[PDB]
Amino acid sequence: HMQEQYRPEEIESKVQLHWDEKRTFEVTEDESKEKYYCLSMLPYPSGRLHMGHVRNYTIGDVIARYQRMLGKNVLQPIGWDAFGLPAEGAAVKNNTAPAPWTYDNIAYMKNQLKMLGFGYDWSRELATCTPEYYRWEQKFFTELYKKGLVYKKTSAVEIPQWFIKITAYADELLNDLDKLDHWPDTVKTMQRNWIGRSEGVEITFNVNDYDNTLTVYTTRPDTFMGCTYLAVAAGHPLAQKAAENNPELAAFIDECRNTEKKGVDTGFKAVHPLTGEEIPVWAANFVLMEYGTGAVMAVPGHDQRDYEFASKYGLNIKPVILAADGSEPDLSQQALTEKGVLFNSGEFNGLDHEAAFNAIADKLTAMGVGERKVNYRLRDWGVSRQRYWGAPIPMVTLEDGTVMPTPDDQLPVILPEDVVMDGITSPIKADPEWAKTTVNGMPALRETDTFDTFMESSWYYARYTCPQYKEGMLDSEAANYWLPVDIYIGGIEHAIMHLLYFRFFHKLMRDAGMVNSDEPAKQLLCQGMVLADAFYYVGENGERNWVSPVDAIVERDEKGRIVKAKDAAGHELVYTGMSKMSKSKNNGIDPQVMVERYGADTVRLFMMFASPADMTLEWQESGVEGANRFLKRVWKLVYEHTAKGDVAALNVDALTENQKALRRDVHKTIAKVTDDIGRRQTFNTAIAAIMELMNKLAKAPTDGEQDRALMQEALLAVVRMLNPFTPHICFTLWQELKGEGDIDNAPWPVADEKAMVEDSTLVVVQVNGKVRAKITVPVDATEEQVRERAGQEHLVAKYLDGVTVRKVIYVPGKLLNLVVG
RNA sequence: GCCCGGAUGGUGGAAUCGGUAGACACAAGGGAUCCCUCGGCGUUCGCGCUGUGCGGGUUCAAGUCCCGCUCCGGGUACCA
Ligand SMILES: [Mg+2]
Ligand SMILES: [Mg+2]
Repeated sequence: HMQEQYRPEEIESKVQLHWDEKRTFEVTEDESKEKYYCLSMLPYPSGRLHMGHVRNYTIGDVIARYQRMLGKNVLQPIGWDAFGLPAEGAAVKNNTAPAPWTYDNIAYMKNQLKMLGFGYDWSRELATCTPEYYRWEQKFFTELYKKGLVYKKTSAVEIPQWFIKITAYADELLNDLDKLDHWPDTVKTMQRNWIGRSEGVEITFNVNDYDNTLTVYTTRPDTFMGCTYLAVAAGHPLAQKAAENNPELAAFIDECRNTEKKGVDTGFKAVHPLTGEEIPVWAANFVLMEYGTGAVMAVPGHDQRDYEFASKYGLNIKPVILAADGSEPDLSQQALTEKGVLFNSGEFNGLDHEAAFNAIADKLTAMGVGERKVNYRLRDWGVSRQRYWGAPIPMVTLEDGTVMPTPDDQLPVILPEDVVMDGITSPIKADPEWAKTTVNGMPALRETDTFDTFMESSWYYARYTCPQYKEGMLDSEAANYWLPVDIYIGGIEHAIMHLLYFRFFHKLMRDAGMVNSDEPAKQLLCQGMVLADAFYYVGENGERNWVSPVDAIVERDEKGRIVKAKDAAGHELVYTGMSKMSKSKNNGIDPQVMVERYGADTVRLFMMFASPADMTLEWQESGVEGANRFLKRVWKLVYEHTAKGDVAALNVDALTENQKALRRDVHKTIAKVTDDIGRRQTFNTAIAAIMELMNKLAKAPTDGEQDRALMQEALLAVVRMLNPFTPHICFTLWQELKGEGDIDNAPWPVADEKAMVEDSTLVVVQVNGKVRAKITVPVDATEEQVRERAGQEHLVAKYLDGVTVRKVIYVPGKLLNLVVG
């Protein structure tokens, strides 16, 4: 019989074994079913799950289990972003090498994920550090090279690097943000600003005693009459020409290479092409040599950086834009930034921003000293690292100096895993023999740098669709069946790195014919951070010592606010509130400890209950114990119910009004929970609705056969509704209730419309807008019947005593407001 | 600087379409693991006044819609 006591330790590993043995969450490309691809950002194998992993993957798993119960064919994959820096650190610190360390972390973390009962298709599990994964990005990289999308260049970080031409897709990456209605605006705005398409004008100046011109780039050509000096990047040819005869500038250039406004007068004078005036050219620290032309016309009255530099160096500050209210601006403190009507600008006075922009661009073009120009903040993607633990770059240099891709017959370029790290140099660099190779029987040197680990995370989501496919990077039929990802769950912190790279890589894959869609993921859900209480004491040395909130001993006033805290050693603690988890504040909570203390189901439930998915969640032991206690109550109710044996069939027509009202609450809950999980994604309020119903069901009668049949229906519905959140307990309870088959394949409950119909309705009676009663009336009562009933309420009548009803507002079956005077 | 979120009890937060504010849970307390009570003030226990950051507006009716303000949280920029 059913155990009386709920014991996660006797239930969770058994259900988990069942899921592995039956391969419950393994899926194929079944065209007779509607697909749903639920994806969570894959973990780095650091060694132990953190609470953010737990939140992220619980959200994914709730969604994946729900969509299955709706009858979809659901892919939920997991894997390991396994290359990267931290393994080198650890290898050196320990007796070891990056690979064994990494494989150990995977085993450990994998067992943690299974202990949490995330329903992954384990047969699609990938580790990005294996040659079976990385060979394909090696081959893809050679293809990109052949398409003209990859090149070598020396650059600052200064060293040679391999670049992929992400700028060749800048406009698509920008325009397609408008297809991403189910991405958060914050993420979209971050990518927009990162790409930074800029519409401006290049303007060329003649410079005295300089046998060249100087070209600047501006987005505010409308301010050109306020240009009081030019500034050039430290690395600009003009600055380097002047430094020939200028120690000060020479010194300044050198400092900038290494490295608050700073500059050196170049001594050169440029001629403003419209005013004829001579203006000074400075070399300045705020001017990036790599963007636009490496030079700007400075307009200190209207650019804040130009303002600060001009004040510091005594340069003229000229106003040429009116304030919003039409008034000449106050530039005594700072730049007037806003676009406005021109003054102090000759023939352009009175023009607004757009008119002035175009009039001045037009003029300078006609004069042949300017032209419209679009620039982009986006730079090409440097994918080269001088680091051991990553996929080797499949390029080779022939003795004659020809750089070319590694022949297809030498892919993959295997990174050797059995190495000894000396801590300062890559083993594949330190050994001069590794780079030696042959290409067409001519000696060749193979590349020794490895890929940026963003390389692996940029396409893993697609490889999951066909992870054992050996004929290519993607099996396109499989990929096009699963893709695009339906929901991608992970942090907002990846907004302009990975979240941009994976869109870009998707498009590269489409354009290699490998997929037939434009965007990799339809919905992006960024889960909020998990916070914990933070405490510290000040030692006798004046140093703050942070004390884990587990170890804090708190005391509270009679309304429960923390008023004093100590640690065991008796130090006085300062409470800093809820903060981001961190080693430095020492407030990290170990998910493994809570799983072992309360069971996975308690942890999962708490995490989904405590806060909306996209808001920060405040971890509280209090809350977790609450969720645990709720599970015991569910267990208890089902224990009591099943003790009493089978149930007769529910007779829906013969139910009492109290029975009808409970049954209506069951089905209204089904509908609210369905809407909340599936449309609104408010998982907290879904769980709240289940708790609310469970409270009612614990108070319902359970003697009569009808009461028991009603309870059976309710419990079969509650357990299914709980299942995506707490599936171990729900799997087991489902059997105890004698539900049909495994709960993982049971259909999501659907609300019975007949069960939800009401025989009465509550009407809120107001008098001049103030609630004076709430009356229950027949569901189809007429407005005059409702009125009559409201006047019979003494609570209302006593506000109708000796006053006149001027009018009435009535919302059928909801509200009657009697307006009186 | 600009991009957001947000501001409702002692706490975390609900309120979807303007119409019973505070669901659900924690902390309380205090009763016999279950039952109840729980925004404030008063209460004849039926309710009355008051109440969603501040100030106005719209409306029979505002947490919800518009107009200011004050305060908070988190991103993010020498890209001209
Ligand atoms: Mg010249
Ligand atoms: Mg408050």
